[PDB]
Amino acid sequence: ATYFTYYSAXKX
Amino acid sequence: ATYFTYYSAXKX
Repeated sequence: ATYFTYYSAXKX
Repeated sequence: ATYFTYYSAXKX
């Protein structure tokens, strides 16, 4: 499984 | 600017 959070200006 | 964390089994 792959999970992530991100911020680029806003998480599977 | 882009920042993230990730897990797929271990953050720019």
